[PDB]
Amino acid sequence: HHHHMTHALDRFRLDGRRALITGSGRGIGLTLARGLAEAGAAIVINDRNEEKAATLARRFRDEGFAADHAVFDVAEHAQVRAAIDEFEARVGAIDILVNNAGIQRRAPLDAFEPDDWHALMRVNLDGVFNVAQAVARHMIARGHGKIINICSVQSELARPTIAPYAATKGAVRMLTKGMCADWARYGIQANGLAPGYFETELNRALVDDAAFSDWLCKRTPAGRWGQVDELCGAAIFLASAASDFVNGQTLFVDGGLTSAV
Amino acid sequence: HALDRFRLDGRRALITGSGRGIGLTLARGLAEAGAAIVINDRNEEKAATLARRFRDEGFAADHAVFDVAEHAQVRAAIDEFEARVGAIDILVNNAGIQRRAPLDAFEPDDWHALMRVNLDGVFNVAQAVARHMIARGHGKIINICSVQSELARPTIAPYAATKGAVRMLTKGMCADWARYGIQANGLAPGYFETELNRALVDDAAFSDWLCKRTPAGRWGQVDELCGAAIFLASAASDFVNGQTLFVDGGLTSAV
Amino acid sequence: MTHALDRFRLDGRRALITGSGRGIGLTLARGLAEAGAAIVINDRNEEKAATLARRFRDEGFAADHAVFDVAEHAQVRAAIDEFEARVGAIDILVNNAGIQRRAPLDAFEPDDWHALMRVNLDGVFNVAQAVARHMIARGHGKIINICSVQSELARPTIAPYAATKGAVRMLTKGMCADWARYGIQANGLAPGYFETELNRALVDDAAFSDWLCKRTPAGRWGQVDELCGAAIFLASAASDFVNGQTLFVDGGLTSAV
Amino acid sequence: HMTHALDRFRLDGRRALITGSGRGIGLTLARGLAEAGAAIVINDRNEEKAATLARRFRDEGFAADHAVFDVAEHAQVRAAIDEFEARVGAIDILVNNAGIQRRAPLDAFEPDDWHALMRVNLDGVFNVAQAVARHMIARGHGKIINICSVQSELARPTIAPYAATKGAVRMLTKGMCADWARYGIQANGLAPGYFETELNRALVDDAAFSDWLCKRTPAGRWGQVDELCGAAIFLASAASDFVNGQTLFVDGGLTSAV
Ligand SMILES: NC(=O)c1ccc[n+]([C@@H]2O[C@H](COP(=O)([O-])OP(=O)(O)OC[C@H]3O[C@@H](n4cnc5c(N)ncnc54)[C@H](OP(=O)(O)O)[C@@H]3O)[C@@H](O)[C@H]2O)c1
Ligand SMILES: NC(=O)c1ccc[n+]([C@@H]2O[C@H](COP(=O)([O-])OP(=O)(O)OC[C@H]3O[C@@H](n4cnc5c(N)ncnc54)[C@H](OP(=O)(O)O)[C@@H]3O)[C@@H](O)[C@H]2O)c1
Ligand SMILES: NC(=O)c1ccc[n+]([C@@H]2O[C@H](COP(=O)([O-])OP(=O)(O)OC[C@H]3O[C@@H](n4cnc5c(N)ncnc54)[C@H](OP(=O)(O)O)[C@@H]3O)[C@@H](O)[C@H]2O)c1
Ligand SMILES: NC(=O)c1ccc[n+]([C@@H]2O[C@H](COP(=O)([O-])OP(=O)(O)OC[C@H]3O[C@@H](n4cnc5c(N)ncnc54)[C@H](OP(=O)(O)O)[C@@H]3O)[C@@H](O)[C@H]2O)c1
Repeated sequence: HHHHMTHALDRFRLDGRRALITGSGRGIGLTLARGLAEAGAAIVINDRNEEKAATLARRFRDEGFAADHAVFDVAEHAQVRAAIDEFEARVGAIDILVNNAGIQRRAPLDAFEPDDWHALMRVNLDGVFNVAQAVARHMIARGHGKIINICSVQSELARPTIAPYAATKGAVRMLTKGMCADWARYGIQANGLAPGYFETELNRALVDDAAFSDWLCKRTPAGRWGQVDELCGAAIFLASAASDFVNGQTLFVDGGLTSAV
Repeated sequence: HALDRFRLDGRRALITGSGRGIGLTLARGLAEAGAAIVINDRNEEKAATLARRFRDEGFAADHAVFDVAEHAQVRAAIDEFEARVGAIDILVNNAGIQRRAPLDAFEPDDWHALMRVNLDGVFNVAQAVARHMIARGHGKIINICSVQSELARPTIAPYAATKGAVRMLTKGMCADWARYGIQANGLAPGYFETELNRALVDDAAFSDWLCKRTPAGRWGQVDELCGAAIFLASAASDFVNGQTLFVDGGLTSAV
Repeated sequence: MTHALDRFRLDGRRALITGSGRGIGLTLARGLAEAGAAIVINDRNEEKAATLARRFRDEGFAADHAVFDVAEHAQVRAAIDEFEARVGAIDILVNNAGIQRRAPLDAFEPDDWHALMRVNLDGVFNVAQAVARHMIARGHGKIINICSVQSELARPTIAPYAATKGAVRMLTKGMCADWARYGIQANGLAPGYFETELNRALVDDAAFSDWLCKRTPAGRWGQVDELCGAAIFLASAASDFVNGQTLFVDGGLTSAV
Repeated sequence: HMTHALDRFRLDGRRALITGSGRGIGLTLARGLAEAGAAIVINDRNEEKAATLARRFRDEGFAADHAVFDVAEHAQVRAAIDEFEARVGAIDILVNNAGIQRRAPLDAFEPDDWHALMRVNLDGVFNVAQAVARHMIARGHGKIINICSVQSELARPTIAPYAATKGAVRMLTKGMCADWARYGIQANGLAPGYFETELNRALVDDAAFSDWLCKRTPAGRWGQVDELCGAAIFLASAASDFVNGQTLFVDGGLTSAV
């Protein structure tokens, strides 16, 4: 007689949406690209290397996903705009942007090399502006879009030797609020996704350091490293209609680290 | 099967103060995601009849009667429910009240009433349920916060104190209970048309101010809170702990 | 040519410090008196408060006392109104009285929950409301609410205390929202870790101290005199455009993982 | 008593460098710090402006010198700081004040304006803090005060890139604390609300903005620049020796309220 229905849960589906993930040739970006595709999105692989991005997109199509690619260095403003505009003209609309590309360089701030400072600013901060601006012109024209900026625990709490990275991630957290202030009126939700400590290549030296890992497990209420699949749920949520009234916020996925001494 | 990340099959959610308002909306949303739900009201006939209407709509639904402000009464009702109906795996601490006046004019009875419902009540129900969640080694606790967990508005300083308290109490639940497989998080709504906010909805000047103050340019609609609640109740948020997620159309991110 | 520095002087101002019979409150009372304030010692014990005020006077300070339990709303209001009329205006309020009770939240006794709420949260409301009525009417006043690291970051076994201190941090913003228009600056002062009787169990535990020193960028416990500068600043004209804020004095603890 | 209490805040025997102190908040803070007893160093990109101001402070009875550099030029800053330390002496207090503002909706924002903001407001803080901190760390004491903004916390339309720079500076401040508190450095932020300087000329001249601001601010008014001196002296003095990694907002209540 009765029929159980699922309206509030169905709003998590991404069917009919296209997501571009910057730096999705490997790492968290590739993990999130697959998670968003599984949730129904067409995806766009981004890498600086054309052959790599095109081949990865083809492997997604072999698995039945809708996938394409867009080649650019996020730090190159004009190059990014040309690639985004060409993709919109030839392929179609980008409805979700995940600003994932990023790098890490560790040293005490008094010894930090200026070239390392500059490289971090170009990728982690200039890059987020370059791709968001280029995509947002098209989202504004359509009156809807999602922008998800990958942040960090260092958007809130500092650690020794990574002061420049923390500067870039505090910048992205505020740039996210600024995207909301300028674009919420056009139906765009711009939010931050801040992972805690995840076992990945960016952090391999930390994972392999027994002293650091012992400290991290005591420091984190959850008592462990995160694993990258644990970010997919948050990314899907922020990309979906289920979060249409979430805007300007940064969601920390860190096992409780930022909530505790 | 990507939606499976967010499904609540086999879990039961209790929503305090779910006879009307946001609590009723969240109960429906969690049930649609697959949870069995528990209606809470201080009036047994109202709670039980609402649960019956959920069951008529194909949802698994029961009820539990208590005033969240009464510590021993809550514990007795939660323990009785756990023994007679079954495990509560998700707790939404939603019951709350509002009383507005400049702080220099605030009546101590109103101060006390806000503290009892919005702050004691979160402790009373969370402690009673968490004893059982700890024994099972898993649970979700979602505490309903507010914009006033972060930004103050004139005439609601005592409410803001309760919602700042609940935001920190949420971090404290994580600190004590993450080791037992419990994730405790806050969900802070912006502005929604419920009876809590009747005076604001009916004030054209306030509504005009709110639409300019909110980047999204409008009031929220209560169903826009279900996604965040389902996320924080599901395995999709198992590595989210001690956080408060604001669902406010951008209000707290902007001047 | 010292204008900007004379903005820290408190001459001509009177400061009430709740719970100033011992601990941080007594330290802050002395610090404010040294900066020129007349001070009011508060304790629940009439003889203790009277003795402390007399000894401050013996050292050349202007001091009086006002006896009340911060948790008792009517008793606080009566004592504040009586003092305002008999002795004179209170221009600075330091809401310092507070308690701590530690236990895992699932075992927390409701009597201990209630005690923490009554002192740490009701108490701040009770004294702030009573004093602010007078300050608002005069058009000037400073309210300084003593917060904690637990206004922002939790620690196991002190979730109820954290609730009270998160409440006080937001109540501070609400005081600003209602009262800044009347010339009141209401701000929070959040100490990090200090060796008072509040924290005796922590001071006495070398493993806790080892954790704290490694957790704190400054690498040490604070010393209670290191709180006086912040209190004088927030009590003085030097902070007339600071409002609704909570200043953490914690050696960097809350800024770091 | 009074000597003991004011002693907390006195800056006698200390030297403060204020970047971009040719005008605006930086010049006001330079005067406030000198009034509290500090020897001061005026910084401007133009030698004749910095030299003239430093002489004017000396004519008024203050100890004052000048150091010319563009905060955005890493190697130039390093050479200028090291030369000042070698020839004149220790810099004990650094106020990273130099900054600019460029306003446009983000989708129309010019890359040249984005880059200008990053170079001054973010690179510049790194460039001068690194150069000075090397000396402070070696001595085992120092104060760094980074000028932030309401936009270190709350966004406003048309200034998203500036907000990015000020969120960056707020976190960089925490990073300075994490790396250098162990060496006796206190690094903190001072975030002004709204003040009538040339930075904000377009806002002062916009009656609708001013109307909005006075309603938005619990204090109900613009700040006056002298209201920032107290916070700067506090963060430069012994009174703040256990304050580290924090950003103090001086904004009349703005960031605390809806
Ligand atoms: N625990 C964590 O790992 C963690 C925690 C918090 C935040 N995050 C953030 O998560 C994001 C992804 O990090 P990850 O851990 O996946 O690091 P990763 O394994 O090192 O991957 C970084 C990705 O960014 C790409 N990339 C770098 N510079 C680029 C540029 N100029 N243009 C285009 N793509 C570029 C890389 O491509 P190439 O192969 O060409 O190098 C790679 O695909 C970053 O923003 C990082 O800050 C990570
Ligand atoms: N825009 C918004 O509405 C908004 C924004 C931010 C936060 N919130 C929060 O959302 C929650 C729900 O509020 P609402 O807007 O839905 O308000 P509402 O329509 O007034 O509903 C409040 C609910 O709580 C119940 N309740 C009150 N005191 C209770 C007690 N002692 N024991 C048990 N139940 C009790 C009420 O039951 P009765 O029918 O018996 O009165 C009612 O079901 C509250 O925590 C509120 O602070 C709301
Ligand atoms: N590291 C720290 O010590 C630390 C850190 C952060 C925040 N704090 C805060 O700093 C404040 C002072 O704490 P403390 O460290 O100085 O603690 P303490 O040594 O235990 O002193 C607490 C003071 O409050 C008084 N008090 C307690 N309940 C009272 C009541 N009902 N009415 C009036 N006075 C009452 C006590 O008087 P009796 O002698 O009658 O008990 C005593 O003078 C508290 O708000 C505390 O939360 C302390
Ligand atoms: N309400 C406010 O005014 C307000 C609010 C919040 C934060 N702030 C911050 O306060 C600081 C001072 O701003 P303000 O209001 O005083 O602005 P202002 O009147 O425009 O002054 C800015 C100062 O920085 C200097 N400067 C700019 N770029 C420089 C560079 N590359 N190298 C060296 N000096 C440089 C300027 O020198 P020139 O004379 O050569 O241009 C000028 O002396 C900035 O960091 C600003 O973001 C201001």
